[PDB]
Amino acid sequence: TSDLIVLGLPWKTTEQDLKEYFSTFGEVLMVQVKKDLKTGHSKGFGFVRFTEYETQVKVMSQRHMIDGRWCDCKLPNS
DNA sequence: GTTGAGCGTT
Repeated sequence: TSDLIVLGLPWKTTEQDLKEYFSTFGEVLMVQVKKDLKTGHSKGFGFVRFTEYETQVKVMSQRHMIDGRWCDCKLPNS
């Protein structure tokens, strides 16, 4: 019921990858990877919204090895 | 063709 920000994302990681990964925990409403609009190069972080809340809690309780690097899913500021 | 803590153009 709330967006989770994802930190530590590898540079090459794309939206659908993040989606693909996070889907293994449950249904994913949306996903975002923040990039420079001019180059498309990832800024290293993203966002994700889950349908179920229990799926959201689970994802925060642990770190995430995404494309070779440990990533953190935290509640965002503002 | 580069980097590595952070906080979201629509």
